[PDB]
Amino acid sequence: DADKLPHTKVTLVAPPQVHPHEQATKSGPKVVEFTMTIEEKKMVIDDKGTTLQAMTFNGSMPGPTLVVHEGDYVQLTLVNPATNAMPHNVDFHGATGALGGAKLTNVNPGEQATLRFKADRSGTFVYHCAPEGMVPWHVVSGLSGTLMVLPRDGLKDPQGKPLHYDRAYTIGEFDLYIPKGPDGKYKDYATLAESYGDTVQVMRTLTPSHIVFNGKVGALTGANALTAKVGETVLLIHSQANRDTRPHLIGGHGDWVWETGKFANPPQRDLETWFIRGGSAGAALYTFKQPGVYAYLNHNLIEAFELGAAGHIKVEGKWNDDLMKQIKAPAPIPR
Amino acid sequence: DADKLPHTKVTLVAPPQVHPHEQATKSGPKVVEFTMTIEEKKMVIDDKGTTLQAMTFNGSMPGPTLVVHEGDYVQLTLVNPATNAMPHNVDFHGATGALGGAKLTNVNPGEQATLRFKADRSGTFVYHCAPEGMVPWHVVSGLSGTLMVLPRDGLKDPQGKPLHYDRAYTIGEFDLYIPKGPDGKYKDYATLAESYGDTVQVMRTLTPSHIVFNGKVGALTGANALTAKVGETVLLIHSQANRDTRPHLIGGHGDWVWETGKFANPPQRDLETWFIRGGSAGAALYTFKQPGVYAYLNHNLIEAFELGAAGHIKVEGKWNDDLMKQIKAPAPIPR
Amino acid sequence: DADKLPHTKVTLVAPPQVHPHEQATKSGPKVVEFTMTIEEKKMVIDDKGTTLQAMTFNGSMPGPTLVVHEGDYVQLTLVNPATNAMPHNVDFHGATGALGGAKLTNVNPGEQATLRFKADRSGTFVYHCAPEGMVPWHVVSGLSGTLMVLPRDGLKDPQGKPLHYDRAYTIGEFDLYIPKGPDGKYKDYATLAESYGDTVQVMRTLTPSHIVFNGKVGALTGANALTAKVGETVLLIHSQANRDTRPHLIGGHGDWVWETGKFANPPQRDLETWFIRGGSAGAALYTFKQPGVYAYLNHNLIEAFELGAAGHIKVEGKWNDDLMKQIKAPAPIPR
Ligand SMILES: [Cl-]
Ligand SMILES: [Cu+2]
Ligand SMILES: [Cu+2]
Ligand SMILES: [Cu+2]
Ligand SMILES: [Cu+2]
Ligand SMILES: [Cu+2]
Ligand SMILES: [Cu+2]
Repeated sequence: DADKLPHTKVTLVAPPQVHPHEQATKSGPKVVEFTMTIEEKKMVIDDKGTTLQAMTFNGSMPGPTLVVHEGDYVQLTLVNPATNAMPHNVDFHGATGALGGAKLTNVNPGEQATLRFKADRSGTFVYHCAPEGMVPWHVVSGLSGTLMVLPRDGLKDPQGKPLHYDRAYTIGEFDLYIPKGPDGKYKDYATLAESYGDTVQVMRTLTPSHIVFNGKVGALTGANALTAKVGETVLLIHSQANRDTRPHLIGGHGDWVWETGKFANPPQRDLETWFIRGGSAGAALYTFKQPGVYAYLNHNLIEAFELGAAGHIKVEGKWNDDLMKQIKAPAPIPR
Repeated sequence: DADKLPHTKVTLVAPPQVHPHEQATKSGPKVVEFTMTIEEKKMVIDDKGTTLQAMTFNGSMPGPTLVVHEGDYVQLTLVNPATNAMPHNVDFHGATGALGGAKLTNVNPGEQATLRFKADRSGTFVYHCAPEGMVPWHVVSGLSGTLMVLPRDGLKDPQGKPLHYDRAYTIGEFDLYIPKGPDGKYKDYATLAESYGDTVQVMRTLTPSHIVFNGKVGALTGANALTAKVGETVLLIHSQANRDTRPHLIGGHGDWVWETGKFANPPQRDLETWFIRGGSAGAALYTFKQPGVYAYLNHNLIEAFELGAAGHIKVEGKWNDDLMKQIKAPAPIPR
Repeated sequence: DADKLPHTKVTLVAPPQVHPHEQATKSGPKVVEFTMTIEEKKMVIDDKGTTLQAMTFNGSMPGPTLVVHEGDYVQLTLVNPATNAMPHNVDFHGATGALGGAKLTNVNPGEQATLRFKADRSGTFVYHCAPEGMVPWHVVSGLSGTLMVLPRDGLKDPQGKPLHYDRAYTIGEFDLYIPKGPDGKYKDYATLAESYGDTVQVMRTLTPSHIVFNGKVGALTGANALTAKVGETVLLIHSQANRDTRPHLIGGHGDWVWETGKFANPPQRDLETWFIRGGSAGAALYTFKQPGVYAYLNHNLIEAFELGAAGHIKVEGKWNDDLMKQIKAPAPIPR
């Protein structure tokens, strides 16, 4: 009986960070309380000033990552403030019944609701808005995130050996369908509702105009690059709520990867490129061995470099000549 | 010697049902006899009244599912009635040699042929028409289905434990390429051959006009929804002969999934969304824990909700408040 | 210390062949020396006479397959001849650091460089050119190939039983983006640079004009078909540096498949169709049981038969009636 379990509130943090949590824990099942607030906003998505009429959990794309342990209950209050124009709900892929909770969380602007569900399966799971009659529009406008359900004893390799990360990062990849006018330029809409019909038309062609990590071209670059050091293990959580992606770390690997995202299954090792099915989240472990600026990207290189599905990881530390060495620098072809 | 083995005739049933069969059997290898008849027919594929000049096994999309056990021989009589326009054949992915049997089953209208092959590998396999020079057209027009080859001792989890289902369902997903006229309306053809050049032109764009389960938009909805109850285990067989898909059960999971469809390989557990490669069939087991109407869909949500790749499962039984509970119904935000 | 290890030179061979190598070896780690030369060239890619302003490793698409053993070092000299227009480099997915080696191998026309890296992870790995600001263009123009890093003890099934092949074949699949003029005909460029802006425009649509094995429509057909015999085991290495593919052997199977291409992971068996993620190479074993001409293809059948992603394997030997038999040849339906 979940009603008689300990109840704890967790404060969420903005992507690419994940809120503080234990991996292995000695503690028993708890009801973990989260709150999220829908924010509809116009967002600049590229270095030309192209805007999206966006819909977000907590003002960000992706929504924040919620972390519990297997056997815990997730208890979410979803707030849809009167400042919004559309109704919303939430469908958790980690939950069982009522369309993921969508049937029980239909909130019109000015309303809120509270859902509890048992997180009885370990893994990274997508959550997204799913209002009947307009599911794809709400999802592609930015309403998705990840729930991570860790095993109580933490992550394990195929032989049951413990795997540990020093930092988790969360990347949400968003296929965007921005309409154009007769002049060939991207439309700019005064309101969210004005964007609807044209956006649906672009959606039906199945060709995204942009594909971005975390809400914009270059979101995870420059001052906002991910960071690490040699010897550090990172967990990279990657969600795509609508479309397939194929993550790749340039100069690195996926040491252990759950590409389907489910921790009771044995991970795969040494992956160059992995595969996140549209409507899922996956996770990769990597321990950095070389310093430098890595690219983390969708390995359809057109989608990465032309459409925006790429970020950076800046890594400090000592170069290893055993792993890689320049034997002869670029120089004239000998006579 | 396959000639001296027992012979049995099996009567096929229309999708989404699968003909009665044993899972684990004490029986030895048999030659199992099936007959199918190719039916070319004009089919209404959506609610606007759009038609496809279709090609079907037994008048349905997908063709019926054929079930045998590993070690059995499949003996199919393929009939191409005098009233059809085109030559046809059959290519079984479960078979070895002669292009899956296509080379041995070249039937013009007014002809029939009988092929035997050994089903020596367990799994769900695509079969489809493959007439020389005309393969993609015949496949996308509806000519595919599934052969399920069960292990003699039935399905097993990764640790060798027996897995039973109470009901198998078969879903065939079809990417359609319907031409449009200068007015931007879908073309309606008097004959199959009239539709050919225009369809190839759409196919080459690699963008489907429609993507449907079992022959039309909403085919597995309303009175034709799949049904189950709480406590029942269903096997969901999903085929896609031409294009990738990513099945998802909203409010449910894949308890045990063979996404590549081959039963000698350990399945994966707890999947939110799985992946069927174009040119293959996969299988998922799920045991229902909550009542209600579920959606079963391709989790590219545009393909599901805009293009038609979605169905329903109507489930009876008792709601489980432990697995999911509405703690606070949608209500005003406290001022 | 890698500098003190034995050094050997390897002579590469043109695809679809792979240079002579041991599977299991008693040899210890070695620095294995290769040299490749970038060749920019206009290439005829289809029957209609359509050309590509192509960029190639050693004049071929794909580049040749480099084969080492786990724990070896790869030492590549990359030559960019004085007669080329563009700067180049190489990114090995099998390497660790400096963007797969791309940062250390920036060669302008007239220059060369030598890179060493430890091949410490077994599997088939993509390598490709990756010049700053120009990555997708160079890759889709033909600059990719495979590095195969074999385990020292050769290939193993999931139970650890040895798996041996008689011949390895290497297939590179290339999605091409050829611009058209206002007349709807494919453009023919005098220079590589003239093709640039137009190609980027086609790339952004994400719709290939052609998808080819090994550099052109029908490259592995006719006199250039792959060959084999009944009882022979082949390894089929399949690489795709930019886009997903789904390999299928018509009338055959993947007996043991590493679809993510990493040999430390258990392979899967009996696959009808497998999946190569864009940005990876995979590998499949098959032992032939039937004679005949097989088709090896991308099982998006439009991409195979309309766009070019198909080849042939011609197989000699004795027909096996136990596996497949024509019981009744095509004949009039009985009246
Ligand atoms: Cl030929
Ligand atoms: Cu919403
Ligand atoms: Cu969903
Ligand atoms: Cu046909
Ligand atoms: Cu096929
Ligand atoms: Cu280059
Ligand atoms: Cu790469």
